[PDB]
Amino acid sequence: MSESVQSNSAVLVHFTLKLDDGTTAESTRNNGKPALFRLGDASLSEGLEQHLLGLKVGDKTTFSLEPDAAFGVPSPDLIQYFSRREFMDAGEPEIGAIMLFTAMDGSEMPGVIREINGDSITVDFNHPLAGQTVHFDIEVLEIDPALE
Repeated sequence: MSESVQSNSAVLVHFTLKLDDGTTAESTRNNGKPALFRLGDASLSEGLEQHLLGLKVGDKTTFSLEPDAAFGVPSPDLIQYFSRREFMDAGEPEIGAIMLFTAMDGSEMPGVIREINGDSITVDFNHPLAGQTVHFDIEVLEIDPALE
């Protein structure tokens, strides 16, 4: 069912993302919060899956990946236009100014204010530190049942 990792099967993971300086681009282990990696183009791209296969539960593996296969492609789909009136309480925002914003899951995601319009604010929720090659460690804590 989910004894070992397979293509299009999700995994419960504790991981951390490291730059060449070994800098933490993203953590999902130090925060004490695990995450699930949805295999099969369900959330992550095949590139990540294709390097995760063959491992078993209770093991951990470190591997490198292209941006798309890591933090994915930056996503204009999250772009949302709010009013300046919504930002004024925190000061009128700037063009190309990325400030930490608040998702529904409470998660504070980076948000690049793309442009400032006289009545409206151009917001741009892009992804994590994507668009660059990053080294990450990934643990197999438990594998999600493949009901294929």
